[PDB]
Amino acid sequence: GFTDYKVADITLAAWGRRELIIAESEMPALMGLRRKYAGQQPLKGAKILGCIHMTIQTGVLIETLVALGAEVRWSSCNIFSTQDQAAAAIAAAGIPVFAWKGETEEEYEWCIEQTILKDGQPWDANMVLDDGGDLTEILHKKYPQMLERIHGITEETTTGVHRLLDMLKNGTLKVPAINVNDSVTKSKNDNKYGCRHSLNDAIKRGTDHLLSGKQALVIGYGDVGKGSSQSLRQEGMIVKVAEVDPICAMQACMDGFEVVSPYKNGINDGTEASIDAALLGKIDLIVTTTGNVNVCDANMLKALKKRAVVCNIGAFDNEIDTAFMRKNWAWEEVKPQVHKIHRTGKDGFDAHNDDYLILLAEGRLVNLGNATGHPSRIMDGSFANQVLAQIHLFEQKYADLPAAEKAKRLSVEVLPKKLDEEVALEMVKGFGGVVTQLTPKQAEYIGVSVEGPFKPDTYRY
Amino acid sequence: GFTDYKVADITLAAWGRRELIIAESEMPALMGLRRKYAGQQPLKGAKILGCIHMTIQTGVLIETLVALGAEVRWSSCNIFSTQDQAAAAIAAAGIPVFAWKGETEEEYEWCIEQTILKDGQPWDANMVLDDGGDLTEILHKKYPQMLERIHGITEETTTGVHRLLDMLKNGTLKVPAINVNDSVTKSKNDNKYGCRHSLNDAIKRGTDHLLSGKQALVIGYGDVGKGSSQSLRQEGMIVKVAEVDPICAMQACMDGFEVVSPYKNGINDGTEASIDAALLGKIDLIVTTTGNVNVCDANMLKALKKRAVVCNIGAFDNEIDTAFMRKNWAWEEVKPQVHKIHRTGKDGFDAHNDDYLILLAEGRLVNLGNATGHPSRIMDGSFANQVLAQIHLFEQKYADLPAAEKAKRLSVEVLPKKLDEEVALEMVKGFGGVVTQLTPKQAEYIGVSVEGPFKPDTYRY
Amino acid sequence: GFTDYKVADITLAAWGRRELIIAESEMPALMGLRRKYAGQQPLKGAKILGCIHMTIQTGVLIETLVALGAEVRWSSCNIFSTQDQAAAAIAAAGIPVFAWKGETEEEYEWCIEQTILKDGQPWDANMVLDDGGDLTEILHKKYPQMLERIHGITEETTTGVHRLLDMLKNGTLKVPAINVNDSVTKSKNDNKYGCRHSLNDAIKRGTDHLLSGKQALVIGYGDVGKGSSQSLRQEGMIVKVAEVDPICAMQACMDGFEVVSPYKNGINDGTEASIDAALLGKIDLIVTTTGNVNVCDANMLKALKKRAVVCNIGAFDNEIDTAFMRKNWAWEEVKPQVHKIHRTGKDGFDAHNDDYLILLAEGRLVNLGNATGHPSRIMDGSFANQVLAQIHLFEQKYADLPAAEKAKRLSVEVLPKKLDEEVALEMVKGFGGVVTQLTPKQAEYIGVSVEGPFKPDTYRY
Amino acid sequence: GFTDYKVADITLAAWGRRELIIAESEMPALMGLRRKYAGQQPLKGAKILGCIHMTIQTGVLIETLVALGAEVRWSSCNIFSTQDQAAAAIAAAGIPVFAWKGETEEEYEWCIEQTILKDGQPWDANMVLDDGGDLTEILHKKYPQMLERIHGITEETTTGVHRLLDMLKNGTLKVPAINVNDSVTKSKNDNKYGCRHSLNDAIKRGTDHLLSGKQALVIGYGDVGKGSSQSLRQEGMIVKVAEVDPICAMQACMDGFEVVSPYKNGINDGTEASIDAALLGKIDLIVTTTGNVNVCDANMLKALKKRAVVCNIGAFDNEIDTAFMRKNWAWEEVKPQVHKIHRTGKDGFDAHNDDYLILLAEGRLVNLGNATGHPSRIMDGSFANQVLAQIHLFEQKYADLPAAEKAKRLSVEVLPKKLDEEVALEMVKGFGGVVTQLTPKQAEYIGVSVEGPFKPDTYRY
Ligand SMILES: NC(=O)c1ccc[n+]([C@@H]2O[C@H](COP(=O)([O-])OP(=O)(O)OC[C@H]3O[C@@H](n4cnc5c(N)ncnc54)[C@H](O)[C@@H]3O)[C@@H](O)[C@H]2O)c1
Ligand SMILES: NC(=O)c1ccc[n+]([C@@H]2O[C@H](COP(=O)([O-])OP(=O)(O)OC[C@H]3O[C@@H](n4cnc5c(N)ncnc54)[C@H](O)[C@@H]3O)[C@@H](O)[C@H]2O)c1
Ligand SMILES: NC(=O)c1ccc[n+]([C@@H]2O[C@H](COP(=O)([O-])OP(=O)(O)OC[C@H]3O[C@@H](n4cnc5c(N)ncnc54)[C@H](O)[C@@H]3O)[C@@H](O)[C@H]2O)c1
Ligand SMILES: NC(=O)c1ccc[n+]([C@@H]2O[C@H](COP(=O)([O-])OP(=O)(O)OC[C@H]3O[C@@H](n4cnc5c(N)ncnc54)[C@H](O)[C@@H]3O)[C@@H](O)[C@H]2O)c1
Ligand SMILES: Nc1ncnc2c1ncn2[C@@H]1O[C@H](CO)[C@@H](O)[C@H]1O
Ligand SMILES: [Cl-]
Ligand SMILES: [Cl-]
Ligand SMILES: [Cl-]
Ligand SMILES: [Cl-]
Ligand SMILES: [K+]
Ligand SMILES: [K+]
Ligand SMILES: [K+]
Ligand SMILES: [K+]
Ligand SMILES: [K+]
Repeated sequence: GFTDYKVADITLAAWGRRELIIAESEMPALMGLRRKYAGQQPLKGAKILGCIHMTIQTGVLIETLVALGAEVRWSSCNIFSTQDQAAAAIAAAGIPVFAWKGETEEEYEWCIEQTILKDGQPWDANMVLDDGGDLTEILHKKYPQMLERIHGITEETTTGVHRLLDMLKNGTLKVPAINVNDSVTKSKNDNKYGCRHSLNDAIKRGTDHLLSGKQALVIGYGDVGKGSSQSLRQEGMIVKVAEVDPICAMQACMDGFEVVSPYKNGINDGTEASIDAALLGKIDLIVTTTGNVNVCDANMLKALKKRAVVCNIGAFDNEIDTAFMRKNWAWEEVKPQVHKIHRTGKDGFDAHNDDYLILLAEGRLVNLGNATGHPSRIMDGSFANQVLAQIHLFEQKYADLPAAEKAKRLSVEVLPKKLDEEVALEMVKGFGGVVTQLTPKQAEYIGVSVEGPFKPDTYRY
Repeated sequence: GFTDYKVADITLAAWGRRELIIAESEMPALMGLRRKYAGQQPLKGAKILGCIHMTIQTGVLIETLVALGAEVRWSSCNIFSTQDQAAAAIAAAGIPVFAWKGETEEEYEWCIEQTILKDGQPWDANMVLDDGGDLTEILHKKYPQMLERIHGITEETTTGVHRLLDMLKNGTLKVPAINVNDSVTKSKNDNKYGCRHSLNDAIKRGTDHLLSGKQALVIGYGDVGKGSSQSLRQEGMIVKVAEVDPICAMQACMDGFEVVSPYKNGINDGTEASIDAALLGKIDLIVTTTGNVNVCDANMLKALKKRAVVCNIGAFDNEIDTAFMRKNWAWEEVKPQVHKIHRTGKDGFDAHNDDYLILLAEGRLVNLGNATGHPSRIMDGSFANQVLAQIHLFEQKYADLPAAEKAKRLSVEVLPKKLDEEVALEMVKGFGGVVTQLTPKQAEYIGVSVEGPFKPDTYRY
Repeated sequence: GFTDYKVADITLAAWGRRELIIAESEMPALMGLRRKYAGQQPLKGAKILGCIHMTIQTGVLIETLVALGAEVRWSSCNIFSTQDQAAAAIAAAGIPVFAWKGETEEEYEWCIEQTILKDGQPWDANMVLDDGGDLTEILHKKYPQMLERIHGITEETTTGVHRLLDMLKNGTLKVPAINVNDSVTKSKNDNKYGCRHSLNDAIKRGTDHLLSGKQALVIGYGDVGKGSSQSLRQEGMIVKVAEVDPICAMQACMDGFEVVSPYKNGINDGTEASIDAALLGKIDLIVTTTGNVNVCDANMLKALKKRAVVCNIGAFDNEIDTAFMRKNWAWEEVKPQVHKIHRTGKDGFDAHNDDYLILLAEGRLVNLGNATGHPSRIMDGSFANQVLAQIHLFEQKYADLPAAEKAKRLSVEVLPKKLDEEVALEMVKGFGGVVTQLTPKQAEYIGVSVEGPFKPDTYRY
Repeated sequence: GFTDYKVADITLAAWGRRELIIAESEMPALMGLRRKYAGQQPLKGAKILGCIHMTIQTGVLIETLVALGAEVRWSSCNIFSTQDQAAAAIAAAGIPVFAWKGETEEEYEWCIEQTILKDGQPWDANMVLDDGGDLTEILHKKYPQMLERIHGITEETTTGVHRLLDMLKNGTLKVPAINVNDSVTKSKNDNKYGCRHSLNDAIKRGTDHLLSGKQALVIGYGDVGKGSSQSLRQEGMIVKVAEVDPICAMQACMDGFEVVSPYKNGINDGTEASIDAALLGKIDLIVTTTGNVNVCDANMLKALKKRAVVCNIGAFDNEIDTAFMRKNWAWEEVKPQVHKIHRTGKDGFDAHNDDYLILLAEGRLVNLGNATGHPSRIMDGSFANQVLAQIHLFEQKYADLPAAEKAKRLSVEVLPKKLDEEVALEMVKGFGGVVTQLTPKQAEYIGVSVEGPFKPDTYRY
């Protein structure tokens, strides 16, 4: 028997497999790569450490990497994001996976360690697929010898890419990386439209609250903030937006949102006097989207309207000051990943107290913690990029290069625009969309190939 | 007195001045530059040849350049885009302007020549401000000795920038340029939200048609196609989108549009048989947004539903095959810039014929031809960038540089992100928006200065 | 050889006729009635006094009544709503019309009198078609003997119907009326979707203001307030709604609007202290939609943000306290139907004053005053109802009935639902819509005829 | 030792009670009635048979009836609509409830019988609260002696009201009813906005499909069809609408939808040749909203695009021909209330077959079957009307009237507009909305009391 896994319930595997078969039909770009490359086995010999939300969508990614010849050892990059039926289906296929919904922090770290170690010794990994950079950091700090044999890292998300660029600037990055996030078929698909789909989904599953007619404050208006604001406005919320970037704030104004600060004149002096108590006393829902720290701070939480919902769809659990809430206020679990936080004091609560907030997913990614994250047809884009990135770095064989050649290739790069366009075309055909083919006269006129690429690398879409 | 101008009717000046005084109140970024720089006169000695739509918005731009010390000589860059009251108010302020709504092509060329020549001889021009590149082209082909003493070109629009980059690639560009278009406070403000405002405006003014419930086809989904599609969808049109760029097409799908081609399978076979007659036979409105040639071709025009409206909001009138319609079909003027084009033949029409198309602005930019183009508060972004670009190139004094130093500076560049952010901030304050200030701990965490810039140059917004 | 008219400029007739031929193609319900009834001449001997906005749409209505055998004498029901090309085309067809854009109030009354009198004596009128009730009131108060020969009144608008119902309650109504307004193909087409089309249109034509990102207050959330709110929100305005009717307020909340009052706690105590100065100080645009009096009162006008736009789209100009502004503040005409109202005093203003409001159409219906009112394809529904109402009351011949039979028929009634459905079907076919036919089994199951009507008279749609 | 109940799992009671305490804070109109009437106990002696979806919202309704003095015996009106935690919390409070999610049809009927009988014998019921009419029908057919002592029926839904009106027409209705559905704070709140909230919710929970960019067909455009169409369009679906009522079809056109029929020219001739195969071959999602029979028929199911989702949000499961699919096609359960229906035959299926449909909730109400139905703050309106209707009929004491007095009161009536307005006001205050108070002069001008009602009974909102 296969035993090299740890999942909540292996008996969920048949359900997981039914959902994987549906997901394949929703992921034409990823299934296109399976069909194109299966014969050629471009990841034969690849041994991939994977750390990304163990969802049905990640299951189709894993089985694509395996279909192209890879071996993998997998964990989730978040304690609440695993779909237990997806983890079970992957374990039942004989793939090492260590993931369940509702891990402790200690279990989270143990699951990553179970991917790194096989039978008590470092696995002979030669590739990394990461979401958020925790596995990347553990390899660099705790297993630096393993990075001598690793050809590359493919990084999913905005925050993970920031961490790679910090290592590259400091000369501590040991292997090259592909920034998957900044493909247009990732950043301007997943980060925006994924949150559009999944933020209102997660709030409805957690609370079943009406959103129409209520007041929201979205902190941030990057790709996640844009999609989150639309998720709420399209339901009929009155959405206000906070930003530190005046260009993003300009976009929020033109998109029909009022731009406000939680702080008087936008200045946080650290005192309660700097809080716009009148603004926050009218807010029914706060959503953090920044990838920054303490953007929904203790003084903001004290000033929020009674019975406001608080949630985070960006970075870790520290966009909201959940540590302040754990120390000072009394938590009542409604159901998993839904807590009433009683502002009456730190110990006991009255079941009928009216002065509480509702926190979703303990301040962790709400779309994955309270629903199922982005849908298959959106993750198709992200995960087709991940597969292309794995193929590219594995074929370059960085770990085998002489030192002089390594020095030239030690970088954090995006995939070429031609590949971003090829992913997009498969996504468009999935919708039954028909792209026009330029005439040679038209291609000459605008200075492009009929085949593309269609835009210069400066183009922002 | 002052006679160095040609406008439709100088008696419109008082009306134009009333509208300029309103427009100043809608343009805080541009009036902020007036207030900041008036004392230091950074354009003292600047002699600007201007060629851009002679609107009220352009009037505030002209008067800002003059307030900062510049002398100008102005023309419109389109035969239909002048607002006669704007042209009159500028002439009445003693500024040379040669512009009226409804120029012939011969008059258009004569107006540009009247900016270039003062009293029959080259003007001592030392700067160019252009929209679409026609003035730039005339100087390069016909007045090369004038370009010897010109420090730079500031170019407004996507098509004009493409023409500059073609000259730079061929080594024929004689002076450096700033690509004003690709400021985020231009491309992702004017090109998108301006067309959102002004496309449905122009269609209503020209036709007074109900848009709700009718079928539109928007050709292109770049910045202008995105804003145009929203202009129509927000009115309740059923909008279909055509694209050659699969990434733009993916955006159109995720934005909730069906992506279609006028050609079967997207392929033009050179014949009528390749036209999707069933699709085009249901379309009430076609809008071209591409900057490309013949994207609404003769065979598409033959297949359109009876009484369909045809218009173009890209920079030039060759997106639609209007030459085909001039040669083959009978034009009936409804009113200025609105023609019924009778598909019954060239030599006369029945006044009650049902088989016609309605063409707006004879296929020229419809927002400016049938309405007033973008609103002041949007043009504020574009024109604040134009003023900063004029200051930057004028201060660099390229014409005065020795040959070896010119070679290092001969480029087509965008303004630095810090300036794009400073324009955006004044636009946000104009809406009463309040940007948040990062704390020192937050700025250190995300790796930015508290003052900005907030994003790397790769960021796409 | 026709002089029985007064219009601004008869030379506009050819332009008017071109626009009437376009409008016929946009009005299938009205042109369906022309085709169906032309043979029967059901209005042969009808002599209709008409008083409704002299637009292109009203032109097609007039020519339908004439095609079915009627003679008419026509005036506009508003001093600013005439389209001079429409009035000219009607005069040029030999129809008596007394209407021009920009009448004085004295000219307005003179125009209605020229319809009532032919060659200095009362016309032998036998039908009335009214919008707002002014002609109805003049006949009752000043020409009661003419009402002895009149078979009925067909009334277009909410306020005119209210005036009829007041006469009927008081026993002063002399002839029966049809309430055209309350057909679903009028009230829930024209009043709502017409204002959706034409409010943003009129504001853009008058001011060319950007609406996106700015704050609006819509007073009222009936059919006009619902359409007006959507006109603004779809442009990206942040819309707040005021209401006195809690059911309409509930709809505004669920539609995604914040419901506010100009008055603290919704109580107007007549003092400045009762004004919510903080709310009105943030408003860029106020729109009145109520059909009520003084809903934008002197204290609200004093408190509005500098440079706010003020307009009314309800039937009469006393929704806004324009009398207060005429007595106290200095009016600056920007252009026709656009005034800056300087809150600095009565007897002069600084041309560069910042403390003004912008009033559109001097507080009269803004959609008709600053644009062209509702589009042809919407007015098709209203005007097909008007024609059916004229045919129905003319055929009943009330004036010829004995007193006992008159008493049974003296009422204000709506058209039967079957006729409302027949108008709707022609409107749907105009969009290329395909209505499904019930099977006999389905019709039996839901208890309707396959031909309709499909809904009980209580149904609200 | 209370045992007079049957629920899935009594240990879910604590979770249900936490959700009821949250729901109370979202239901101000219902909690307002508790506060107002608790002292007076207007339902003291009331013995209510309730048959409505056993949700958290129904829990707050039940506990309001009990707080006002009623005893109840409860069942669900649908096999899949119970929330097991709500049923457990009501059982744990000592209230007889017979309800669980996933009843068989035999269990459904047994649950209704357990409300009717206490200890084997008719309960001393004197009131009925019904949703859909099944309990009403069972009492009329099987328990006529019980209806002798019943004062009235309060009926929730459109289909149930139709069944009452059919009994009233036939003289078979034994007790008077209130049509709760046709309160504006029910029909134009619940039926529309509830489905707006809950349709996309249920589709996401069942399938996790992306909706953006996909094609939907909504059958019907009444209140449910309007809310359903918005649920999908706001997610970015391309929505087409089918209707038999041309007035509802006109609304769909003006709302920006294409109106289509499954049948060529809208004629179902019963043959496959009448199916618009090209239309149905492009549809990803069909939603039935009609309250009619066989509106998504066998020939339509055969023609649908592979892997289309099929669901019903009308009251009963015969809108879709699920009988045809049970007889002809192989059902694969994905998870509860989600089936793949393999069009390859009845016998088995290939696990990787591509030719299937996805049916949600076995064709039963999808919002309640696959999600939690409408949110608390919407059901507040419906259920405040239910409580007022119960109070009204209970106070009238119809069963105690002599035969001659019964004959005068045997009707199906709506609540008076004043009560509809009082429910709306509490709903508006729940959003923080501020209704304006008319001045005496304004109230006199529009002919209403300052307290309301504000509209005539003919008003359609
Ligand atoms: N939950 C998911 O499914 C999902 C999807 C994509 C990415 N992410 C995560 O979302 C986060 C944001 O990613 P993104 O792609 O939108 O990044 P981004 O850089 O596009 O946007 C972040 C925005 O936050 C703003 N911001 C920073 N500090 C702020 C503050 N104090 N107040 C207000 N605004 C502030 C920045 O100006 C910026 O515009 C990251 O942590 C990323 O990894 C999550
Ligand atoms: N009217 C105005 O006020 C206004 C404002 C800004 C720019 N412009 C002009 O509008 C044009 C477009 O500018 P932009 O900034 O949107 O450029 P862009 O590069 O952002 O977009 C143009 C798009 O057209 C698409 N396209 C090209 N050929 C096509 C074809 N045959 N079929 C369909 N799609 C096709 C391209 O793929 C691209 O996405 C330019 O000519 C620009 O100068 C006009
Ligand atoms: N083309 C046009 O401009 C056009 C079109 C149709 C109707 N009308 C006119 O528009 C007006 C409104 O018509 P409607 O059909 O919407 O009527 P309606 O009865 O549907 O709505 C009017 C609304 O005003 C609200 N209201 C009244 N007094 C108020 C106050 N003090 N503050 C806030 N709200 C208040 C009422 O509660 C009501 O809901 C009428 O005068 C009608 O004749 C104009
Ligand atoms: N799921 C829920 O939570 C919920 C909510 C309220 C009502 N309901 C139920 O939804 C159903 C509809 O209710 P409603 O209030 O919208 O009713 P309605 O009368 O407002 O609308 C039903 C519509 O269906 C149309 N229709 C009938 N036959 C048709 C056909 N063959 N093709 C196309 N359209 C057709 C009718 O013309 C009508 O406009 C009822 O069964 C009602 O009880 C369910
Ligand atoms: N109101 C206006 N005034 C001047 N330029 C305009 C206006 N509206 C649009 N444009 C410009 O026209 C250019 C196309 O020629 C666009 O790049 C845009 O910046
Ligand atoms: Cl070619
Ligand atoms: Cl390129
Ligand atoms: Cl005159
Ligand atoms: Cl003419
Ligand atoms: K998912
Ligand atoms: K303009
Ligand atoms: K004066
Ligand atoms: K019009
Ligand atoms: K619910």
